[PDB]
Amino acid sequence: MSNHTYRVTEVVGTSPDGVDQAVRNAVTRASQTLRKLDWFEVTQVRGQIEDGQVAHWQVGLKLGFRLEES
Amino acid sequence: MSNHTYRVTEVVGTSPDGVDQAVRNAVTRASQTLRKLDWFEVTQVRGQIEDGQVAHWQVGLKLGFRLEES
Amino acid sequence: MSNHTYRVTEVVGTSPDGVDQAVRNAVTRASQTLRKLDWFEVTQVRGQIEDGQVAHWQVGLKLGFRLEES
Amino acid sequence: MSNHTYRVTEVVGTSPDGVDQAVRNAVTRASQTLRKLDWFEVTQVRGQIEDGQVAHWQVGLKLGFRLEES
Amino acid sequence: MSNHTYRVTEVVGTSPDGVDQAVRNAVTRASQTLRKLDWFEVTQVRGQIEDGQVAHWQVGLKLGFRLEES
Amino acid sequence: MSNHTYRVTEVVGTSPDGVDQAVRNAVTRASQTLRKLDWFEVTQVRGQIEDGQVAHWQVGLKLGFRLEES
Amino acid sequence: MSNHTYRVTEVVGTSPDGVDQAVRNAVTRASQTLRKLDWFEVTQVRGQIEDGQVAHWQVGLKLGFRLEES
Amino acid sequence: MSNHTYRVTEVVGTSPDGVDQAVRNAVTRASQTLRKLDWFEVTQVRGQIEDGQVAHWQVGLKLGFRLEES
Amino acid sequence: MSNHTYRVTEVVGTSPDGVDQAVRNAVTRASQTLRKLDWFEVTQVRGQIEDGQVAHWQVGLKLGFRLEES
Amino acid sequence: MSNHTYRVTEVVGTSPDGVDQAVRNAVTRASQTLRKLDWFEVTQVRGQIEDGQVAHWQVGLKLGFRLEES
Amino acid sequence: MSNHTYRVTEVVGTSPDGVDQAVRNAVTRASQTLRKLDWFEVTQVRGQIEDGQVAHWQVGLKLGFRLEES
Amino acid sequence: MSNHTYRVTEVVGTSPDGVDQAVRNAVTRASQTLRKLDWFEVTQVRGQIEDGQVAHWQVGLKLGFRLEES
Ligand SMILES: CC(C)(COP(=O)(O)OP(=O)(O)OC[C@H]1O[C@@H](n2cnc3c(N)ncnc32)[C@H](O)[C@@H]1OP(=O)(O)O)[C@@H](O)C(=O)NCCC(=O)NCCS
Ligand SMILES: CC(C)(COP(=O)(O)OP(=O)(O)OC[C@H]1O[C@@H](n2cnc3c(N)ncnc32)[C@H](O)[C@@H]1OP(=O)(O)O)[C@@H](O)C(=O)NCCC(=O)NCCS
Ligand SMILES: CC(C)(COP(=O)(O)OP(=O)(O)OC[C@H]1O[C@@H](n2cnc3c(N)ncnc32)[C@H](O)[C@@H]1OP(=O)(O)O)[C@@H](O)C(=O)NCCC(=O)NCCS
Ligand SMILES: CC(C)(COP(=O)(O)OP(=O)(O)OC[C@H]1O[C@@H](n2cnc3c(N)ncnc32)[C@H](O)[C@@H]1OP(=O)(O)O)[C@@H](O)C(=O)NCCC(=O)NCCS
Ligand SMILES: CC(C)(COP(=O)(O)OP(=O)(O)OC[C@H]1O[C@@H](n2cnc3c(N)ncnc32)[C@H](O)[C@@H]1OP(=O)(O)O)[C@@H](O)C(=O)NCCC(=O)NCCS
Ligand SMILES: CC(C)(COP(=O)(O)OP(=O)(O)OC[C@H]1O[C@@H](n2cnc3c(N)ncnc32)[C@H](O)[C@@H]1OP(=O)(O)O)[C@@H](O)C(=O)NCCC(=O)NCCS
Ligand SMILES: CC(C)(COP(=O)(O)OP(=O)(O)OC[C@H]1O[C@@H](n2cnc3c(N)ncnc32)[C@H](O)[C@@H]1OP(=O)(O)O)[C@@H](O)C(=O)NCCC(=O)NCCS
Ligand SMILES: CC(C)(COP(=O)(O)OP(=O)(O)OC[C@H]1O[C@@H](n2cnc3c(N)ncnc32)[C@H](O)[C@@H]1OP(=O)(O)O)[C@@H](O)C(=O)NCCC(=O)NCCS
Ligand SMILES: CC(C)(COP(=O)(O)OP(=O)(O)OC[C@H]1O[C@@H](n2cnc3c(N)ncnc32)[C@H](O)[C@@H]1OP(=O)(O)O)[C@@H](O)C(=O)NCCC(=O)NCCS
Ligand SMILES: CC(C)(COP(=O)(O)OP(=O)(O)OC[C@H]1O[C@@H](n2cnc3c(N)ncnc32)[C@H](O)[C@@H]1OP(=O)(O)O)[C@@H](O)C(=O)NCCC(=O)NCCS
Ligand SMILES: CC(C)(COP(=O)(O)OP(=O)(O)OC[C@H]1O[C@@H](n2cnc3c(N)ncnc32)[C@H](O)[C@@H]1OP(=O)(O)O)[C@@H](O)C(=O)NCCC(=O)NCCS
Ligand SMILES: CC(C)(COP(=O)(O)OP(=O)(O)OC[C@H]1O[C@@H](n2cnc3c(N)ncnc32)[C@H](O)[C@@H]1OP(=O)(O)O)[C@@H](O)C(=O)NCCC(=O)NCCS
Ligand SMILES: Cc1cc2nc3c(=O)[nH]c(=O)nc-3n(C[C@H](O)[C@H](O)[C@H](O)COP(=O)(O)O)c2cc1C
Ligand SMILES: Cc1cc2nc3c(=O)[nH]c(=O)nc-3n(C[C@H](O)[C@H](O)[C@H](O)COP(=O)(O)O)c2cc1C
Ligand SMILES: [Cl-]
Ligand SMILES: [Cl-]
Repeated sequence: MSNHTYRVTEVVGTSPDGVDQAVRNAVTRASQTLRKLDWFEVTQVRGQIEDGQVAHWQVGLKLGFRLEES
Repeated sequence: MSNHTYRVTEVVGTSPDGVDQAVRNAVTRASQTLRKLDWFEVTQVRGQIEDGQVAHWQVGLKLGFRLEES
Repeated sequence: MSNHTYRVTEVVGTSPDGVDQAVRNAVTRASQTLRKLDWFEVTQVRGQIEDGQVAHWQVGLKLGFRLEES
Repeated sequence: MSNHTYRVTEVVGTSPDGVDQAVRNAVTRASQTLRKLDWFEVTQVRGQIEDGQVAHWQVGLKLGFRLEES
Repeated sequence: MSNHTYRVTEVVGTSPDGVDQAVRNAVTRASQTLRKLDWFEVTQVRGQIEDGQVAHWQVGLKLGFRLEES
Repeated sequence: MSNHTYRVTEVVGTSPDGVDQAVRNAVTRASQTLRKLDWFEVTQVRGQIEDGQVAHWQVGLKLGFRLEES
Repeated sequence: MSNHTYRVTEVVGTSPDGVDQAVRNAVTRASQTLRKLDWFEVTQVRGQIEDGQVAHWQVGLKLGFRLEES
Repeated sequence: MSNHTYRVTEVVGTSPDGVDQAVRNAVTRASQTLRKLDWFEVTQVRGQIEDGQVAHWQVGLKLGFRLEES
Repeated sequence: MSNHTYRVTEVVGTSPDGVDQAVRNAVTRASQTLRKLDWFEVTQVRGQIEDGQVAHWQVGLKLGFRLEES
Repeated sequence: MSNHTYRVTEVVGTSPDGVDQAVRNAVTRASQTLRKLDWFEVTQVRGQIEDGQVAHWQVGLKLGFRLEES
Repeated sequence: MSNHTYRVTEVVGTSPDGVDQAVRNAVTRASQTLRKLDWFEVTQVRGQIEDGQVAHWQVGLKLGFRLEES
Repeated sequence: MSNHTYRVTEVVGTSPDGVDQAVRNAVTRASQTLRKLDWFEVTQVRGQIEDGQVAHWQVGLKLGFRLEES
């Protein structure tokens, strides 16, 4: 949008219950400090296995947010 | 399968509730007009953020379907 | 970790209900024969369509597990 | 947006004057037959050379447009 | 070429005898409905195995063809 | 250069007139807050279409800048 | 298919006569020890040159086969 | 074309005014020593920043040219 | 780990003596300002040549660190 | 092999009869001017279509050859 | 080489002292159980950070080894 | 820099002692015939294994050097 610069910061979102909740936990955490959060893009789905089970879903994400002027 | 040509058309499927339902909404929509839908392949998971929440899951997909003869 | 070699074997996990359960079914199956399962990485989400519905979610995965000494 | 399916069709746009005009010529041509054109994504910049000059800029593009119901 | 838009549609071509014949079967099938077929690009070689033999070569392809005016 | 750490932050630059001006708008905006801006790398060209025209060029970019000591 | 895990093992198939025969030699060799061989995917075509001729076609392949229960 | 070998040499073209002129400067320079220049392909767009401005556009390119017989 | 968000910031580490020391110089520099540094991932190895020698090893890196609550 | 530098030059090999013969025509042509040709790697398979048939197979290739001392 | 099948198994090699020693530790470990080890290919360099230092270099690797007949 | 064309030639550098020395051996060899060598970029790390040891490190590299006028 009109001469807007967008910052695309990278995070890994995490949850013991799935891919989707891992993305929601990062979006939630990101919205506490960041404004004008517009789009995400999944970069990777990974995760920790413990006792032959998935202990944490780790979803990498790019968060696009609109830059406020300096 | 025996001299079958397959067409691989690209779509983005969408849902307010998750990645999986976004893929089901596109498969559903695709099956209304297309026949011999055989396989999908996820090309990207993206999505819109509004008010620091995920408003829509946008899952890119290739849909492989068997071409009927001309 | 200290001079540990890790083996990264590739599998496709499958489920009729979603991406997440497809990853859990492979992790479960892998843990029956393999020890020291540490991390997974999703390589692809694909799937079979039958009657314009998703019949199986097929999630490709790398499974990292720690190699026991020979 | 709310349960919208998007179709992502691929084209190469062309112009004797540059990359940007090549993208505008395809968007123009695409808008003559297609409705609800929303976003493009550049897939490749290529081009023909003739007499040691660039004769045509060929910009590959994905065009995302919203699917009307069937 | 001069302000020509090109459409790049994706297909999988198939044959029981090899990669090359799989590409020829798709080009043949594509030429029955499509005009101004100019170039192809191989996107993937895959295939079905049955009884420890290759039953079908499946060669993915992009077909570039020149768009006639609307 | 001699034991310099460089930070590579990601932005999307935007303009209604083209790819180049979209990169200049981000470089300009980045230089208002950042010092020792050294190189950029284009990660993607995308853009919004409105009324069958390109409304904004969106050029993704990595900005390499030299880190001042902490 | 219904909660089946698939193992995707990687091999390079080889032949002095071509790409296709190199894939057939690996599929043949793989079927001597492995059961439920379902699909292959070409990862790379490489090869040795000797005396300005191609001495061996080396085709990389992923072999997907269905895992029997443990 | 009929048993023609093509050589694909890689260059970075440069200009203080944009992406397009950077590609034209390389094509020009390449045509002074090379014959049968047929196609280019952009491999990357990068560039130097000086005083918070873009000092040079650096466009990577593959140049395809037809090989004359030895 | 349990609902932890991880930030994945990108840097280029530099050294006149090698790839490894270039990664150590960035990790060192990063640890002066950042806490809960957990993993790195090499994105690229590049470098400057001066007088036909390698003057600096430039190793790109993603640094994963655990986000403290806001 | 012991402190040998290898040069990896890129070519497109061409044939009206297939992928394999296209690779043989380039290897043949390359061996007329180049010595110590060791390995090739296929970078892409493309081709021209004329009258709904494949007129030329165009196989991209990297040719690795051992550098003689200067 | 003459109708040889090669198996390409994936491992992560580890060392507290660098990238190279991490590759040597995996090659060593692999040679204790595997015969006809021919080539490796680095797939990734990653690593653990502890107390703002690199605790382990983790180098991913493909190991190509020649398959003995079944 | 001001209307400079840069040539990006590809080589594999080799050493029995490591990745770094393999890059230094190629840079050294390249500087005997080439002038204005400016930057390298690692394209891959591979290597030969003999007797369960690494016999040669093979580091692929792009060498960017400034083109002198024709
Ligand atoms: C929020 C944000 C976009 C603001 O960007 P900005 O407009 O450049 O503003 P900043 O406040 O970062 O200003 C630049 C700062 O870096 C400093 N700086 C500038 N150039 C520098 C250099 N070469 N080396 C070191 N520091 C430098 C400035 O002095 C200033 O610091 P100061 O406030 O201590 O003086 C940016 O801080 C950011 O991208 N944050 C990431 C947030 C994130 O990813 N959160 C994840 C939540 S899940
Ligand atoms: C269904 C489909 C496979 C049929 O393919 P097909 O066998 O080639 O049949 P088509 O009906 O497209 O025939 C080609 C048409 O394009 C025209 N055509 C052929 N060459 C052309 C060219 N160079 N320029 C312009 N038009 C051309 C033909 O004249 C014909 O149009 P007409 O019916 O108006 O005469 C194809 O239409 C398709 O791929 N659709 C995409 C569906 C999709 O992705 N849906 C998403 C749902 S989620
Ligand atoms: C478990 C595992 C890591 C053990 O690795 P290892 O330490 O090398 O031990 P192995 O038992 O495989 O030993 C090597 C075997 O291959 C043989 N071998 C060695 N080199 C060989 C060659 N060039 N050609 C053929 N066979 C060879 C050895 O003789 C031995 O076989 P044997 O027991 O019949 O004598 C390995 O078997 C593995 O990676 N398995 C994959 C498991 C998997 O992916 N499961 C999926 C569950 S979802
Ligand atoms: C516009 C578009 C999205 C409409 O998609 P849709 O909702 O699926 O509707 P369509 O009419 O295309 O598809 C149904 C048609 O395909 C046919 N079809 C369905 N399944 C089929 C199969 N397996 N094999 C062959 N044909 C099939 C149907 O019979 C029907 O043909 P008909 O119209 O002759 O009855 C689709 O045509 C499209 O993607 N077009 C591409 C536009 C483009 O790229 N333009 C470029 C401008 S620069
Ligand atoms: C041939 C082709 C290029 C023609 O493209 P075109 O110039 O855009 O012409 P179309 O006939 O597709 O026109 C657009 C159609 O989609 C409709 N349409 C346009 N925008 C739409 C939207 N947002 N949602 C749904 N439908 C839409 C139009 O109403 C029109 O349908 P109609 O014929 O029922 O009126 C296109 O049909 C195509 O790409 N086909 C694929 C062919 C193929 O892959 N064949 C495989 C052979 S192996
Ligand atoms: C400028 C920049 C390089 C400075 O980096 P730096 O040397 O690490 O300095 P910072 O000021 O970021 O210091 C780290 C801060 O994060 C905090 N921090 C450190 N580790 C942390 C963790 N694990 N969790 C949460 N916060 C943490 C520190 O407490 C400090 O915050 P404070 O200022 O409230 O004390 C950095 O701010 C940056 O990369 N900014 C992005 C600029 C940008 O992209 N601008 C876009 C312009 S278009
Ligand atoms: C066939 C195959 C799928 C069977 O997988 P599986 O169900 O996991 O069963 P396996 O017997 O291989 O794995 C268990 C073995 O690994 C061992 N193992 C388990 N975890 C381990 C670890 N962390 N470290 C070392 N060894 C381990 C077990 O002790 C057992 O060894 P044993 O048989 O000596 O008791 C698997 O062997 C495989 O992937 N083979 C590759 C086949 C191939 O690539 N063929 C090429 C032909 S061209
Ligand atoms: C133009 C070109 C295709 C000619 O290719 P060719 O038909 O192989 O002809 P060449 O003249 O290169 O012949 C091979 C040369 O390398 C030598 N050579 C062959 N094998 C060799 C080896 N293994 N080690 C070292 N030298 C070798 C030959 O002896 C001969 O050199 P000579 O002329 O000193 O005897 C080639 O020079 C080229 O690709 N140049 C790049 C042009 C370029 O990128 N320009 C940039 C403009 S912006
Ligand atoms: C440390 C870090 C994770 C903290 O993230 P955080 O929890 O989001 O907290 P921050 O303080 O950075 O972000 C909020 C700031 O950005 C601002 N901000 C939020 N949304 C914004 C927007 N849309 N536009 C501009 N600024 C915005 C806030 O106003 C606040 O600025 P303030 O501190 O001046 O009030 C983050 O600063 C970071 O990623 N730093 C990079 C460190 C790095 O790369 N170091 C390299 C060492 S080698
Ligand atoms: C064969 C080859 C490896 C020889 O490499 P080499 O050892 O560097 O030897 P060269 O003869 O190229 O020596 C460098 C030449 O470039 C010149 N040169 C060096 N640096 C330069 C610069 N920065 N700008 C312009 N020219 C430069 C030298 O002056 C010399 O030219 P000259 O012989 O006119 O004096 C090289 O010519 C090559 O890679 N050719 C490609 C072959 C090919 O792809 N063939 C296709 C067959 S299908
Ligand atoms: C060594 C190796 C190449 C031998 O391959 P091979 O020639 O296929 O021989 P295998 O011994 O694996 O034979 C296949 C086994 O899997 C079984 N099998 C075959 N198809 C199967 C299927 N669909 N499901 C489950 N098991 C199957 C066979 O019954 C046989 O098991 P058995 O020994 O209990 O009878 C193979 O074991 C391998 O790739 N190992 C990995 C070694 C490795 O990565 N080591 C790391 C060192 S760092
Ligand atoms: C050094 C270099 C940049 C010079 O580039 P240049 O300015 O184009 O100069 P060249 O000398 O290559 O001139 C082009 C040559 O190819 C010939 N040529 C031009 N077009 C041609 C075509 N289509 N087919 C065949 N030959 C052609 C010219 O006739 C001339 O050869 P000649 O000297 O025998 O007359 C180029 O030789 C090069 O890139 N070399 C690679 C060096 C390298 O990789 N070294 C490795 C060191 S580790
Ligand atoms: C691998 C390959 C890629 C090509 N890519 C393009 C391209 O992107 N744009 C284009 O106009 N022509 C392309 N061509 C066609 C050539 O530009 C050229 O017109 C054709 O090879 C005939 O040239 P010749 O007469 O020199 O053989 C390509 C050809 C080959 C073999
Ligand atoms: C980077 C690299 C890649 C290679 N790839 C292959 C390959 O794909 N197939 C092959 O048979 N040999 C390959 N080789 C081995 C070479 O073909 C050759 O036999 C070896 O370098 C010895 O050659 P020399 O005696 O000319 O040094 C490769 C070597 C290197 C350094
Ligand atoms: Cl025609
Ligand atoms: Cl400055």
